[PDB]
Amino acid sequence: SGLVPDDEFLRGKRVLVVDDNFISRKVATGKLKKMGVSEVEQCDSGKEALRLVTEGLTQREEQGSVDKLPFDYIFMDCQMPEMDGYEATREIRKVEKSYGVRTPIIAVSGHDPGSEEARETIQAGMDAFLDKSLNQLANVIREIE
Ligand SMILES: [Mg+2]
Repeated sequence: SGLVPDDEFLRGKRVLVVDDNFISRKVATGKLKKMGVSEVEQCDSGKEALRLVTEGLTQREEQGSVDKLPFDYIFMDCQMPEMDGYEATREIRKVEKSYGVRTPIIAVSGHDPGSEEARETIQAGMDAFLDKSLNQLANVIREIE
């Protein structure tokens, strides 16, 4: 848990889980479901998250959707081959400019960040940081809200 400078807890929410590890992804997904999340989407890479976010935002804009964000929260694995979570977050924030929106993006890591990673968390534009146990998932969301 930290911010970056029960079975209905997330009812009504739509979440994207982005993780290169299939078991991690399945574990994040099930924890979110046990919180009453209405919709979890999963993908296995930074480039796929970017695609799903860029399409979802264009769609809702074109349709004049009441909700403009395709996902209420994104859980973004930090270390991934090719496009890591910092780079994906960064590009999503570039894409969101045109729309005047901002999706809550939560960095997920199996260790505490070092100073280089910490610097990246902020420059990428992440809102928060969580350990992969997801023990603090709810406090962080309360904190972001
Ligand atoms: Mg990883």
